[PDB]
Amino acid sequence: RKGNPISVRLGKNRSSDSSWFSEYYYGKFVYQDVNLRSYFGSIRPPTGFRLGRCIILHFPKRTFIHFFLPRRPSLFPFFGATFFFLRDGVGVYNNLDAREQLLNQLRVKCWNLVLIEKLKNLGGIEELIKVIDMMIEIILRKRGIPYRYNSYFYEVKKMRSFLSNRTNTKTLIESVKIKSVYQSASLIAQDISFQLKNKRRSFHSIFAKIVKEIPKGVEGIRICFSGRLKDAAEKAQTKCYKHRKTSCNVFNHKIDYAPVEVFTRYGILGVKVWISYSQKK
RNA sequence: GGGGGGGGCAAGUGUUCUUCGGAAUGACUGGGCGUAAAGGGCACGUAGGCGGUGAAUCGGGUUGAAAGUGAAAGUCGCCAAAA
RNA sequence: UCUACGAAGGAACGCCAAAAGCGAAGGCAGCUCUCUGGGUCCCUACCGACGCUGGGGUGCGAAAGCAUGGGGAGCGAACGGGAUUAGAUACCCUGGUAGUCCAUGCCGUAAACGAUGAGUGUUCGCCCUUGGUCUACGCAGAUCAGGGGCUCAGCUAACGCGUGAACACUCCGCCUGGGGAGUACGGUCGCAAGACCAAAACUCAAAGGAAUUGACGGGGGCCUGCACAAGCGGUGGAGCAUGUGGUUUAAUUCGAUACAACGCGCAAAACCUUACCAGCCCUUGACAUAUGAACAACAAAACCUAUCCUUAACGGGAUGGUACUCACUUUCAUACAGGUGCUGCAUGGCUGUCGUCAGCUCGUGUCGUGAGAUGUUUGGUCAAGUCCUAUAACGAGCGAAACCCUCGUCUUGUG
RNA sequence: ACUGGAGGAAGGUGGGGAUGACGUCAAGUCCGCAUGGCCCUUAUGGGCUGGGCCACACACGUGCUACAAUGGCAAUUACAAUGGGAAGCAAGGCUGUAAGGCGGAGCGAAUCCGGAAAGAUUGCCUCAGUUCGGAUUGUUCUCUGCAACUCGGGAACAUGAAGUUGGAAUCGCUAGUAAUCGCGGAUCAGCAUGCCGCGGUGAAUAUGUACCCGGGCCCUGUACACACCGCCCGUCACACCCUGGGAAU
Repeated sequence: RKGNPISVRLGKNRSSDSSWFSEYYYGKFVYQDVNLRSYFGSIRPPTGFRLGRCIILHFPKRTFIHFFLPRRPSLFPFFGATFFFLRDGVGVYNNLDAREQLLNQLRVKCWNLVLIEKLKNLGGIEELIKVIDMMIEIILRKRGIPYRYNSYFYEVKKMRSFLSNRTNTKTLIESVKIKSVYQSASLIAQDISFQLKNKRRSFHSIFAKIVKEIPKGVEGIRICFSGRLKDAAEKAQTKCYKHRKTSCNVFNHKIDYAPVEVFTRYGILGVKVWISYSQKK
């Protein structure tokens, strides 16, 4: 009785997130999918600050990953000619330019050290060049302590290290700014599960913010709560709000649903969100 | 119930007793009695209450005026001293 | 029994007939006659304000009851049996006296109920209708007394009345929470039964009226489901397998409990699974962070591929070898880790459930002082609040349908 | 809208699934997971073996087997579908009465693997407690595992409980369904009378709302609102309290 809207719509509406196939490894691909969905959540979400849908793809030694982030509040066996053709186009910290600036002012910021140990050393050195390039390169790798490079989030490099090391495959991680924030359902759930965490907030104010900002062509929003409500602390009960088009017995209706559970030390409260998308726009 | 904190009053506070008000909750001012408590089983009739007109008279009630009295203290208005 | 005629009696009065009529009220009817109360109509004559109500008082006052004397058909308390039931003083049957009836007396009470004191004046109408009166010219129009509906307004907490429960009036009786209680005491009246005046102690925060929703009903009023009906086969009897109810120790682990638990978690108990029971031990623990007193290694130690030995097993004891980290997991010590420990009457999630039932509702509008009513209350259709029709609602959401897949027929395309 | 009729392979939701409102029942489970609160912190914690979860005077539930001759058995022959297979499915040959054993063509699987059972042909039976019926019930054995006395299947052969349609009741079903026929997975070394799926064969009956039953409507009545398994009256037994009559005073 009363299924959710996932198990019906995979036939027509939705494409399941991943896309691949195995015969012997399926048993170790369903897990490399589920645990990684567990990951991408609980990654500096304090507040919201960070969310996601994370459509993934697996190829034979290639793995595509595409997050979805809202706004912050010759010889042919040179196959490099088609690999970096596609594993490059980010622009996330195209360190070419800031590295260029560091290259420019590097001469000064090092040559001014290299004259109590500059001229004396030049005397002893041009008396006694590659081995001098050794007492030269000692200071290039001194700047582990002071360092002025940057990145919006090179955490992409960070994870393309972690997982490619522990899985042994060529990987690609991108993030795309989902502009119209939380038109999805997992996003809305992740959101209101933050305001319900400290400090406390109003249900009616949450729904007022919702009807304030979100109704931009979304067909309807049906939202339920549950838990030890405010505030008799006994007899946990339910309440739910509705809107124009709130249907699930009708097919061909992308209506995404993902509950969540956050607490108040008085037991736990849990919300559910059943949005409905205007189809055929 | 205990710790802390705060409100109300203040050389006074709180409980009980005591009487009025709220209490139109005995209703003259200020009610009800069909279904809510309350119209008698019904009438008769005694006092008793109350109850047509116009004309006349009297002046008991009625009413207008004066004095006596309605102790002083009290209530109250003012005034002044008193703190 | 019946069937025709008779006789005896008693008792009530069929139809008319009547929300009709008469009475002050209780009441009153087969008929005829004597006597007799009150009434209304009527030119109107007189008469003259003599009226209205009415404390204590006075009569009347159904039924049952009492007294004395009649009568006793039928009915029928009490009682008898047939019954009926777990039981039956009952309801059901058959008997059946007192009683019903008449004569006179006694009580003096009834839901004596329009549950509405009595009287006077003023009030929009319509419909009637009992009996009077005036006027009649196709026929009624008018006017009085009443009896009965329906209404304008007015009032009412609500229903409702409107011959008032309206607008006002005078008089009478009474009420002041429920219970205790119309009880005790007491005074009168009665042959008795009893009647009439009639409290309080004590006790509670309620007792209650009308109306709304909802449920309910061995009540109507439809309509429907292997529910029943037409069926066909099964558990219940025997033997086994499984599960639970039980009782048995050391355990017979635990949760499930009408449809909606019990071949259920279980999609799989040798040990393991396993919480349960005994031995066997461990306790910063198998596991996690920080924790530095530590120990020192710039490679020790540990630690681990393999050999040996003991432990019912865990281990453990070696014993090589491999193997290294300036971090040692390596050490004890800590803060702790942990608990299939308790709690679903704290919860989330999940599920069963009514039920694939067709019913749930919302927004404005109205109506209701209000709770709430309307939309979904009409005639039909549907498997459906599916639909049309009607409509003070107009609409929307949820639900249903169709969307989905599948099979079935066929079309094409890769083969 | 209904009734037919047409075509059509399908006629009026063609059949099946899927999909399951408000909400109700403090329904279920803190023993899956998560979680509040409360307790133990050499213990209710961790691990090891043993032993227990499998018993039994006992009732109840679900499933299986049949009492037969529409049949039990032996030899002949006919027809599936799903599916499953690398801790794997394994043809053939050889070996064992057989269960088992030796080894292996192919197959990670439209290609390799898999005697369908009913049914049908003949014969035996000839109506028995039986050649129907098989629990209990002996010896040999064997599969796994390190390990089969309490505590997994499997084969040989002998024994052969009750059972002759099973009370009252009560349950399941309206056409590929009932009933039976097997076949195939599932968890898993060892395993199904259980569960999930697949196909063989295959009807009874449609009187329809009279009835009991169940549900809805709406129309009435209610003292019910924990909503009839509701409220609720009265005697008696019980405690405390108050009060009346009452001889005599």
